[PDB]
Amino acid sequence: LHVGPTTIKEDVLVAGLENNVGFTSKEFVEALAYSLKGLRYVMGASKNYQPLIIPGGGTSAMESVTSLLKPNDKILVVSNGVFGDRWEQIFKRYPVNVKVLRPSPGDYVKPGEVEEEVRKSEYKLVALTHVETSTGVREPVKDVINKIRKYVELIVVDGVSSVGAEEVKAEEWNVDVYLTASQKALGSAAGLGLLLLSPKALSILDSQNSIAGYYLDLRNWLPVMRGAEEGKAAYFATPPVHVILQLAEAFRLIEKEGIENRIKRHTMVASAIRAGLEALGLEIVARRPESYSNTVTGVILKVADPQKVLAGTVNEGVEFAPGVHPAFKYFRIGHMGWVTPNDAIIAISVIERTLRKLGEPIRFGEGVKAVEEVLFS
Amino acid sequence: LHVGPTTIKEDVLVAGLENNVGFTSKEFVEALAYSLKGLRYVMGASKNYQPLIIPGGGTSAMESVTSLLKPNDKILVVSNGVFGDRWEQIFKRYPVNVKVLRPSPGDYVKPGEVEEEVRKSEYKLVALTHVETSTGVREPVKDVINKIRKYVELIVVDGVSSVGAEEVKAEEWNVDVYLTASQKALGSAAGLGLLLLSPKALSILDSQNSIAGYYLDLRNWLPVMRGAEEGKAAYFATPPVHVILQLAEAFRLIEKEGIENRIKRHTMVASAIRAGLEALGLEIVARRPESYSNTVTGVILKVADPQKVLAGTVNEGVEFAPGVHPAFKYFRIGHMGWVTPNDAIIAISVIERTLRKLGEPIRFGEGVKAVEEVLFS
Ligand SMILES: *Cc1c(COP(=O)(O)O)cnc(C)c1O
Ligand SMILES: *Cc1c(COP(=O)(O)O)cnc(C)c1O
Repeated sequence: LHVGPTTIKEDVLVAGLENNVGFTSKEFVEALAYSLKGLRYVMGASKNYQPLIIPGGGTSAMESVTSLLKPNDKILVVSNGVFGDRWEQIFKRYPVNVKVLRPSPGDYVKPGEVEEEVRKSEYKLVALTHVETSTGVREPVKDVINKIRKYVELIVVDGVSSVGAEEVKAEEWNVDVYLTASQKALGSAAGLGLLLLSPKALSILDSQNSIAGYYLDLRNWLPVMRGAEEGKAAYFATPPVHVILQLAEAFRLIEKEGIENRIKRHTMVASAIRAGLEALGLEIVARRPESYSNTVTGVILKVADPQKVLAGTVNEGVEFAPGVHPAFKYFRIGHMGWVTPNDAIIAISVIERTLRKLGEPIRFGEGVKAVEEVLFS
Repeated sequence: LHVGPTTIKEDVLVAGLENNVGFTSKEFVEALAYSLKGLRYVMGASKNYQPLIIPGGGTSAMESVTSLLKPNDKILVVSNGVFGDRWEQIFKRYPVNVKVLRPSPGDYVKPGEVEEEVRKSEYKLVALTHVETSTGVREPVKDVINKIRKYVELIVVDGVSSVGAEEVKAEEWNVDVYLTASQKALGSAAGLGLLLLSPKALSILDSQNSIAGYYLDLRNWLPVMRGAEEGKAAYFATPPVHVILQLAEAFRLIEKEGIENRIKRHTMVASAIRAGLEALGLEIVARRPESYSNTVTGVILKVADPQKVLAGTVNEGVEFAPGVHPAFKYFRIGHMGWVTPNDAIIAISVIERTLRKLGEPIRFGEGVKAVEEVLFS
């Protein structure tokens, strides 16, 4: 159970075995069109919102937002950790003005604090992170946007670790760019960044110049996306053909389960794992319980070394992820994509026996029952 | 037989079925390290030259060359067609000065003509296209560089349609960036750009700032590549994990065949197809025979409509590519990757019976024997 689930459904991987398929083939065009619709479905938007699928991943999707910007534009980044900070690292490469709001480690920036800033100063674009993967902290995006919508021209949300697992309502919340990647809660193969654009965002692409480069200017990919939905092949640059076939199959499986059911499963599994961690007497990295993400949980270690924990759990049946925040000593549990109640049982079981052998103060024999209790309901 | 072979060896595709693999997994690191070595092998360079594998394709690799540039730098593009012109389209997005040399349609810029230009004006960077896919014309890279090396700081070669099929000697010819993509003559799945950098190029990355963006700044990927070759996992941004597994398998097959043998096979197959076209009384797009590429041949049609030819060949057993040059009426044959002598026989057979039904003036009964004659030796 890692950041970037390493286990992909077999149906999804097998979908990439289709041969004699290139970017002009009707099989590809159909898979692209289907994925584009699937993006609207998981982000909750009507045909008024424009999906785009581009090469790379969450980072190339984030940088592609420069397609909506002009020199000297003012940007406010609301950063809860590493991947909030990535917006700033990206925008440092561009002729734009950036201000960043940050909270105390492992906490989150309150809607009122964002409201105060956007009311004081004029901002073209506000960047949010739905789930900050470094800390497992979920920002209350609906509440933030409710406060700020009328003060700012554009709102972008990095949903790389939220889309397909947390409630996302891109149209209803009036988001201008909601973006994700193929390999996280969508549970498909890596190599694609995914974006959903509002009418207002689309009008910028269609009517204005921008500070974008070439490969990541969303204007260059738009004819390919519009084309696909009209059943037409187009060429800008060669896309990851087989990765997109795999993506269409992931979306077929997501629609089959149903997005509401998928969200509920993530909520149940995450609450169950958290229950187990608490019953073990382990502390969660996320400071505020209302922001406990349903995809990532950081697990503070008071005595044991997190590397030893990572090495010891793999030889016991589960792979987790390391902690990457100077303020905490921790490891992370990724619980996203196709994660099941049974995975929750195994994760806590493995955590218990690994921490036992490494001398972390825990309450033995309590983890799994706590998990079972939640799943029992 | 299309631009971007649509048929991928089964061994290569199957390699992408490996599950429970992420960017930190030893299986991935090993596949990345192996592909990096494979790049040195097919481009003919010692360990002094630094390989990098990045997301996207030939276009993202091309744009990543901005990592070596500074504002107001002077660039000379030697463009024989569409993909030479792409260098200009990319560089239009950056604060650089660009001059383009072009030849007559279907011709190529002679080493002496590039020499004259680089002596008259001082250029930081010269961009070449090894094989121009739009016309099937191969630029004499060695000869060009022999003339210009002493007059220019940096030389980059787009080998997207040459690497793994044409002789490439990146170190011996003293190229600073030689680049390609995963899906052309390497015959692997799409989604990766590949670069090989000289020590001089590497010193620029290590010691200077640049005009690059974020995702395509080669400085950001360098720690991941150096890491891999030391057997260490690193993270900049998530790479196309399974596409890279497929790439390592392609490289295993290429080393098994041997690169010299692979080049010889392309030479034989291409000469055979050309012999068959000539014997049919068909004219090749490439104006100068010394530049007939071994990966792409353009086929001029005097009477028949190229679209009809494309539609008619697919329902006869082969898919070709359309012509994309305002100066010619033609279709293209892609003959690269895993192409065999038998594919050459089939291609000419299919061309003969398709052109017959469409009223193109040809010499019937002569194509296949001409092909067989060349293979005969
Ligand atoms: C992993 C991640 C990213 C970066 O995505 P890549 O696909 O690795 O470029 C961006 N934002 C968040 C929240 C992430 O978790
Ligand atoms: C196809 C091609 C490119 C572009 O590569 P992508 O993978 O499509 O970005 C660049 N140069 C040449 C010569 C090509 O044939």
